[PDB]
Amino acid sequence: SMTRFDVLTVGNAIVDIISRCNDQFLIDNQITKAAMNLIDAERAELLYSRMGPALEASGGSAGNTAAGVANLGGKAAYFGNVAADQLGDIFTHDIRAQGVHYQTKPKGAFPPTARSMIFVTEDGERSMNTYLGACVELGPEDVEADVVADAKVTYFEGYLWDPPRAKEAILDCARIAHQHGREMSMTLSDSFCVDRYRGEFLDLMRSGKVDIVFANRQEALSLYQTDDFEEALNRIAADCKIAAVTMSENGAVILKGRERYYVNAIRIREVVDTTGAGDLFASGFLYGYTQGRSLEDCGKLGCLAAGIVIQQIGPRPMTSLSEAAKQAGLI
Amino acid sequence: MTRFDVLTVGNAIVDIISRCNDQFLIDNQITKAAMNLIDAERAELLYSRMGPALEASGGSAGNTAAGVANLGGKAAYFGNVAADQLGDIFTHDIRAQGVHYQTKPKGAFPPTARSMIFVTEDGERSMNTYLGACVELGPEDVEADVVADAKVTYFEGYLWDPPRAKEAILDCARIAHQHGREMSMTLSDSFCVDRYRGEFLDLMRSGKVDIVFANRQEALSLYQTDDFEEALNRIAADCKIAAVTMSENGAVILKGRERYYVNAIRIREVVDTTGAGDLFASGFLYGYTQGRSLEDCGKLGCLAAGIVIQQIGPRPMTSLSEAAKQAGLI
Ligand SMILES: Nc1ncnc2c1ncn2[C@@H]1O[C@H](CO)[C@@H](O)[C@H]1O
Ligand SMILES: Nc1ncnc2c1ncn2[C@@H]1O[C@H](CO)[C@@H](O)[C@H]1O
Ligand SMILES: COc1ccc(C2(C(=O)O)CC2)cc1
Ligand SMILES: COc1ccc(C2(C(=O)O)CC2)cc1
Ligand SMILES: NC1=Nc2cccc3cccc(c23)N1
Ligand SMILES: NC1=Nc2cccc3cccc(c23)N1
Ligand SMILES: NC1=Nc2cccc3cccc(c23)N1
Ligand SMILES: NC1=Nc2cccc3cccc(c23)N1
Ligand SMILES: NC1=Nc2cccc3cccc(c23)N1
Ligand SMILES: NC1=Nc2cccc3cccc(c23)N1
Ligand SMILES: NC1=Nc2cccc3cccc(c23)N1
Ligand SMILES: NC1=Nc2cccc3cccc(c23)N1
Ligand SMILES: [K+]
Ligand SMILES: [K+]
Repeated sequence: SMTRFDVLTVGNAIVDIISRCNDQFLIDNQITKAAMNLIDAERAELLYSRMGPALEASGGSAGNTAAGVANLGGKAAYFGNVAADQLGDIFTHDIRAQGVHYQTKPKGAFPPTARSMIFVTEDGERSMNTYLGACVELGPEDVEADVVADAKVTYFEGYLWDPPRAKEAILDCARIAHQHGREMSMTLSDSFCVDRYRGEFLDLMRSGKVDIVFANRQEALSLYQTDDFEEALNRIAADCKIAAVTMSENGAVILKGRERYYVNAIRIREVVDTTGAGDLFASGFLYGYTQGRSLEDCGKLGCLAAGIVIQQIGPRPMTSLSEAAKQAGLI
Repeated sequence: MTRFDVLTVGNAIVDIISRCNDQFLIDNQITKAAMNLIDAERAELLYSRMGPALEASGGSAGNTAAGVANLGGKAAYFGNVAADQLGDIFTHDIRAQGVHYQTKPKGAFPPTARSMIFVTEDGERSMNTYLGACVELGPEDVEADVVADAKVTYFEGYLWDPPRAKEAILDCARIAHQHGREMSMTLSDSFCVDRYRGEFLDLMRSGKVDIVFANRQEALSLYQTDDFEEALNRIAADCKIAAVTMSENGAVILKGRERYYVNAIRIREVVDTTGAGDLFASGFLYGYTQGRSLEDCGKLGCLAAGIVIQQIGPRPMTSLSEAAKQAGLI
């Protein structure tokens, strides 16, 4: 039995800078709504100068997913690179404080720690503007091989295909994980990210480097360049062992071969801020999966965690997911 | 015309905010509901024990200036950060609110001040503050033209902890009064009053301070009494105008023998009391510099304070001017 970790996640280590804005702000600043918009240093300074008073919170898609696993009671670890600066110190504090193993060492102060300026519109949608900074230094040297060897599932972001060398680390992870009889998982991350790396993502799935794939509706449609969601579901099921496809207020569908399991979204009092929804869906799913739960129950746990996170500001739940799971009889 | 309605002066701080259970405060010997000063070693120790947190620009007077600007008043701020990432955040957030903020960092060490604020289930907040770069604030940071051009200059009693900030405040009072402006202070915290009781009374009695803000505990501490009626009578004799807050019991505004009682607004839930007194001062000073009655100044103060305690973080994320309009106050 005993493994050190249930879930290792790997991603871009980012601190979020969060502000509300009106619809017009996105138009005026040519920010693509609901997407991850990469920005350079000059653009980061420009947009920040236009941004209202903000709140900061540790983010990073995989970072949030690890934190959610820990919160639910699972044993989690994280690889991601910050700088030796104050923002890096915040990031390091927050993930470790959640009880996630995080030991990736900063390489210097420059490039500085990544930030994402996240603008939340009145509908609760979030539009992200990300300066990768120190994330560009993540590489094979940051793979703690003993950790990957000792984790039931290693999960990574499609977003890692933007920085130059992160993919090399991910291939090393797949090798180690599979040599030790573990599973690999990825999230498609963002529809434009899928547009950038479609062929490579399909290759990861078809070659068996990735066993479990997370997607939302838009990402699945983007993967196959279709407007037919039924086609997207059929094709994703043929390309990976297990696929979990989220559909916002329409819940989720879990696919395995010919098996399909539909899960309802939970009741939401209000959509405060959708930042982190997919990340926490993956937390709940991977927690259930590494606890030996049915695929339906993994879906239920994902929907519970995702529904909780969209009802607060900030991407990591500030309430106990394990308590919520117990109350919900998912346990 | 005047360039500024309200200049505020205080310790420039970034808040690090987390929820905790009651036992956490006991285990760590944190005085509940108070501002606990800490050194660098203690800051590192407490942070190592603190859960996942959120960061938000803070500082009592910083928050008050931001609230004035949010309501539609014109505000300025003096307070010192370091030339570091946290200082950049502080500078961004206050300027982004439309507050004039031009105090220059002096170096990277000491680093920008932080306050670890632990919020218990009752919504109470217990603050643990490393002053850092705030110790550098001095007379060199007084923009004399700004003080000369501000209807009211308001400062924190908290400024009596760093070594040289009081010298800046004395220069401010001289400049403000030479130009026919008014000076105001908040007593800040009951333990801060215990430290500087005599000096605070002197500021009031010598006329350096015209308008004083206090909560119930601070007023009791100022006169070392358990009798709130005594405290109200004495504070009214010591300053021209006193605004005394009483949490869910609202506020009372005193001027000479005049008293004006104002009700607290109705709230959905006490989420986090951080900033309540700072935002009461925002609403009061906004109304005051708009020529409003003292009762209406109190009403604006209670509105702003009630709004801020229903959110996480010390500066309202919603429009105070819109709320005031809806409440029929503007
Ligand atoms: N390029 C990126 N790579 C990984 N995570 C990101 C990226 N841009 C934004 N995020 C994170 O996505 C999270 C929401 O899913 C936010 O907490 C934010 O930090
Ligand atoms: N010593 C201090 N001086 C001034 N403001 C402080 C101090 N300690 C905490 N604060 C601020 O008090 C605010 C709440 O009134 C918080 O936003 C916090 O930054
Ligand atoms: C508000 O977000 C950002 C602001 C600034 C940055 C830079 C930095 O040097 O810190 C310019 C690259 C990066 C991100
Ligand atoms: C969490 O709050 C703090 C953590 C650390 C600090 C020090 C710093 O050098 O930044 C040690 C003084 C100061 C505040
Ligand atoms: N935002 C910002 N980033 C900087 C990075 C490096 C050097 C600088 C010099 C002046 C102002 C800056 C920077 N402003
Ligand atoms: N990187 C960089 N950013 C700047 C932003 C604003 C002003 C500057 C002045 C000099 C050098 C700079 C900056 N260098
Ligand atoms: N802020 C910060 N400064 C550092 C300087 C030198 C080494 C470090 C190592 C880890 C984290 C750091 C530093 N964080
Ligand atoms: N070595 C080193 N470690 C740090 C850890 C956390 C914060 C820091 C701030 C300044 C310098 C540091 C650190 N130098
Ligand atoms: N503030 C601070 N200064 C240090 C100097 C030298 C060594 C340290 C080791 C841990 C934490 C430190 C220090 N924290
Ligand atoms: N937290 C922390 N702060 C530091 C400030 C300055 C120097 C340091 C050196 C080592 C470790 C540190 C620090 N750890
Ligand atoms: N982060 C940061 N670095 C600085 C380096 C040198 C001068 C500064 C002046 C203002 C703000 C700064 C800096 N903020
Ligand atoms: N001079 C200077 N100004 C800055 C302003 C804001 C952010 C910075 C980051 C690094 C270096 C800086 C700055 N150097
Ligand atoms: K959220
Ligand atoms: K608050």
